Amino acid sequence: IFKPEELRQALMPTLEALYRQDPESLPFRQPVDPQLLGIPDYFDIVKSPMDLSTIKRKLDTGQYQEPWQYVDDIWLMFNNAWLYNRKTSRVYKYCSKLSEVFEQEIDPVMQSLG
Ligand SMILES: COc1ccc(CCc2nc3cc(-c4c(C)noc4C)ccc3n2C[C@H](C)N2CCOCC2)cc1Cl
Repeated sequence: IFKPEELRQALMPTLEALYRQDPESLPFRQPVDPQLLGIPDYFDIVKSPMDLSTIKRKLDTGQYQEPWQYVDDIWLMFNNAWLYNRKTSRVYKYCSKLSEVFEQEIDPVMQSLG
């Protein structure tokens, strides 16, 4: 059993560390808006959109029951970006950089919660 405040206290620093990567987090701070970006097939390819602001809101409002659900949303966000974009693209490279920041910080936190 994990209380929402316990999850917020433990996990919010890991999310904030991603936000503090600038410019790498900028594309991830807002939901992808295909109409703004001229990528009309986006929602045909990415079936379950996710972004940092959604994850933040879910942590803030206690929508995770256990911490691996938070990890799942983080990884879904990255998988969506790696899927839609080419390996040579800026957003793919930024995705990878954020994913490495996450990888390095997440286990000490998960180990403490478990
Ligand atoms: C700072 O990094 C960027 C800045 C601009 C671009 C080109 C445009 C773009 N290309 C974008 C690509 C994505 C994206 C993501 C993330 N996953 O699939 C797609 C597509 C999301 C947003 C994207 N955006 C929008 C950017 C970030 N603006 C948001 C509004 O404020 C100014 C900056 C790309 C990048 Cl990687």
